[PDB]
Amino acid sequence: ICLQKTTSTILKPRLISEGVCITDPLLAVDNGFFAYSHLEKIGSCTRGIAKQRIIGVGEVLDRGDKVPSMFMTNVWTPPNPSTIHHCSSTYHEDFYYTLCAVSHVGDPILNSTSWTESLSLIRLAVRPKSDYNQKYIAITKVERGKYDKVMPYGPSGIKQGDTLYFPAVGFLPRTEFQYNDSNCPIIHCKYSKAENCRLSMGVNSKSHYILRSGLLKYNLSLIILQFIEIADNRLTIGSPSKIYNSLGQPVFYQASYSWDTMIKLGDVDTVDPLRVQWRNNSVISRPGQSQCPRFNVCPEVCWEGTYNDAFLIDRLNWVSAGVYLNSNQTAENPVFAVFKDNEILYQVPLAEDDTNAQKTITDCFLLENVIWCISLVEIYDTGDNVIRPKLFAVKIPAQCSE
Amino acid sequence: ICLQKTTSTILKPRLISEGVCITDPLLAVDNGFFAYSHLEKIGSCTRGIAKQRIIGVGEVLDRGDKVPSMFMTNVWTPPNPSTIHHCSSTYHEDFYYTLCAVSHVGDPILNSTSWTESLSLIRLAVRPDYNQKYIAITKVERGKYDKVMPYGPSGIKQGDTLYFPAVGFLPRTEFQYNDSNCPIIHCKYSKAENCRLSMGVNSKSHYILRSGLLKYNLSLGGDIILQFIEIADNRLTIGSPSKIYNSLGQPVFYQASYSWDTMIKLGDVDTVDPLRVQWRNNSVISRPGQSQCPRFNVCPEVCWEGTYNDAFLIDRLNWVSAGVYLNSNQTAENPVFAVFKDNEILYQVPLAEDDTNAQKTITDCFLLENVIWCISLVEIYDTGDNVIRPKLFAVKIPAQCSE
Ligand SMILES: *[C@@H]1O[C@H](CO)[C@@H](O[C@@H]2O[C@H](CO)[C@@H](O)[C@H](O)[C@H]2NC(C)=O)[C@H](O)[C@H]1NC(C)=O
Ligand SMILES: *[C@@H]1O[C@H](CO)[C@@H](O)[C@H](O)[C@H]1NC(C)=O
Ligand SMILES: *[C@@H]1O[C@H](CO)[C@@H](O)[C@H](O)[C@H]1NC(C)=O
Ligand SMILES: *[C@@H]1O[C@H](CO)[C@@H](O)[C@H](O)[C@H]1NC(C)=O
Ligand SMILES: *[C@@H]1O[C@H](CO)[C@@H](O)[C@H](O)[C@H]1NC(C)=O
Repeated sequence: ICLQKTTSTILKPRLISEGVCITDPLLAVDNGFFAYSHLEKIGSCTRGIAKQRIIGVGEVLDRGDKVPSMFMTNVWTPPNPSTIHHCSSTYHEDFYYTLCAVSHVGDPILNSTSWTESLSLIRLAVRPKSDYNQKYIAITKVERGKYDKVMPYGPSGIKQGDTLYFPAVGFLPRTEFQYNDSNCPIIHCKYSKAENCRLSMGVNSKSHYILRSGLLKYNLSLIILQFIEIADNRLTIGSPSKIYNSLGQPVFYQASYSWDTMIKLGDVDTVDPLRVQWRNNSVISRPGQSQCPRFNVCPEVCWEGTYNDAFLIDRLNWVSAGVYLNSNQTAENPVFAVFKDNEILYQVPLAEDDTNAQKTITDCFLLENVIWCISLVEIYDTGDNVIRPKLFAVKIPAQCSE
Repeated sequence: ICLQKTTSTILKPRLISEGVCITDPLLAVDNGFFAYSHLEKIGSCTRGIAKQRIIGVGEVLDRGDKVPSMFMTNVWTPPNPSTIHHCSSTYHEDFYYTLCAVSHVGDPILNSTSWTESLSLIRLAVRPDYNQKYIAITKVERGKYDKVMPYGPSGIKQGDTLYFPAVGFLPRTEFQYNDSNCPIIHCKYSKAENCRLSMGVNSKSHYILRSGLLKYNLSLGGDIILQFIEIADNRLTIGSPSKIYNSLGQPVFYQASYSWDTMIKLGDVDTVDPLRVQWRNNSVISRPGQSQCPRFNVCPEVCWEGTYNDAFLIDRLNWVSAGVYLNSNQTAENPVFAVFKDNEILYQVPLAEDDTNAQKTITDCFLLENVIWCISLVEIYDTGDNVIRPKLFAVKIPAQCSE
């Protein structure tokens, strides 16, 4: 692995795959296998009617070209696509377990007061055999502490033994939320007031719940899910997030849907309860809107941002890789970057300038002992009004050659 | 490759993956890629209405287990599955092209008087209009023949010229046959004219069937054309589902034995225009049959009956070939993978239990990591259930004749 800053486009991404939009996408990659999901909506990606959800699993293989390829092996379609939301998948023992939420009022985040917190599970098999292939589970027993209702809320989690750990969130009513507004860091911020951080824990300032991210534990040995909650350090609103394991040490990514826009990732120290030692990263941020744009550090009352995760290639030098959007206040300019917290080593755009691309999921691995990365980017066609997930594969160079 | 007869099951097959039946299956395998097709019928496989027809291509790959696997990459469903019939596929330059017949009166073979000849082509890209192109073929040159049609699972390429297995429907009023050539030398009960009446479906069928090729040339890309090629008189047998394929750089032909000549019909093609095959005088491998033409029959009788059970030439110098055959004189059952010679079965392995019923078998072989592997589509039945499902067995051909 190259560890040297250069402006050379040594990276070469290779794309590897009527009136509708393909949205709410999922990507997990583990030990040769992968899981993906999306929602086919007819019309507006934010408000369109649902056409069909799919969840699939498959294998990650190379051909003679020693380039990874997606090969779907197992696919499930729910008989109603209007009801499945916020799927998260973790891989254990030749099976991929996709934990979804069920709703009759739409997205549990936006009509959150009204949602009876129904969960479920879909286990699909990475290699099908002619219920091994496909099992559904209506989860009924959930342990969530003070939280009024919990929910998975991220693309992928991890296994530890027979215990899965999905990225999840808890909706704690803000009457019971414990926060000293003295801790809200407005020391250098002329504009910031004290209570923003607390009002920044929900969708509205007058949202009824706050959101706190964490994990959902599922111990296969024993079936019951246990909500775990994220540590106070660097506390921001419950957001789509992802736990994954690199080099045998687990790492957490939280998307930055509120004022703290610099990227939130770092090694998890403990998993019960969830403590992450966040990186002091000063180069990778997120595109916001008018109120909380890229690189903002001052506590304001906003909910806005896009999930653009990254993945840790080298621990000792902490080199990491992800697709980020190089736009302040807009979803334009997708870019694949390999970076260090105070420095960006090298990059390559993945589109043209006005290209709009809202979300990016990124998992990396060894293909024949070469470090490759698969990135899902929610790119739009130039005419637009359609979001189509596009999968780029990118080899991480070992030399810093020409 | 082993070349020593043994009763040892050194062969080890590995299966490699609402109210319906999966019938009329297709398999082609070429240079790492594969084509498959089937018809999903609701109910009786013979008389059932059809739900879906899938024409797919994909890649044949191994994982860490060094075993081949199917990986679908491109799939097409026609908007009406009641109208598509007898597809055959050939692979050229990153495109797999499948040639189908179109009918509004059902299977052209069984209602040939009422069938207008309509032909269509589907090209699928094996690594995705590049992905999927349809063509309604309008220009066909068929010589004396009243109507032609593809009739087999796969054919071969030569340059930009594809060669699909096909059949021609020549009305028997224009068929020229000296019944003196009908070989009844040793055959007590066998009359002279059977061979002639044996060239159709009925004795009183209005057409006969003659197998051959359809030639499509890419080089002359303008417009659409298709030229029927008939087959050499030697070992003439009714036009039947057949397959041309290339092994070791020489093309080989397999014709199914749907009439009295029940011993297997295969061998190297000498020429391609017009179609001459030097058939093997093969004495160990025959085809299950109904009462009139039981397996191992060699006497000319008036029958039309048999199952397509092809073989593949693993080794030309010793003519070692591999195929699945049905071990049943008068029933379709007892599917058994065999590797065999002209006058000797070398070694075998059953692929199911004794009553297991398996109507059809397609067999293509290749090198996976420089080892001789074979894929066999076997159209088997799920135990008690009537419905048929195609099952794909992968079988490694041993080089040593070990334990
Ligand atoms: C397929 O079509 C081409 C037509 O271009 C045939 O070969 C060419 O024929 C044209 C004249 O029709 C010549 O200009 C070229 O020199 C020919 N190229 C050759 C012979 O290589 C081609 O032979 C046809 N294939 C078959 C099997 O008939
Ligand atoms: C899962 O349950 C078994 C059953 O007693 C237990 O031994 C194991 O520790 C559990 N896994 C955990 C708690 O992570
Ligand atoms: C985005 O915001 C930061 C901080 O306010 C600023 O440095 C940067 O220049 C802004 N974007 C552009 C395009 O100038
Ligand atoms: C043959 O075609 C005729 C006339 O179109 C039709 O009535 C009959 O059902 C067909 N026979 C079949 C499909 O066996
Ligand atoms: C099938 O027929 C041949 C010769 O007509 C005979 O040798 C063979 O034994 C028959 N099969 C059975 C099961 O008897």
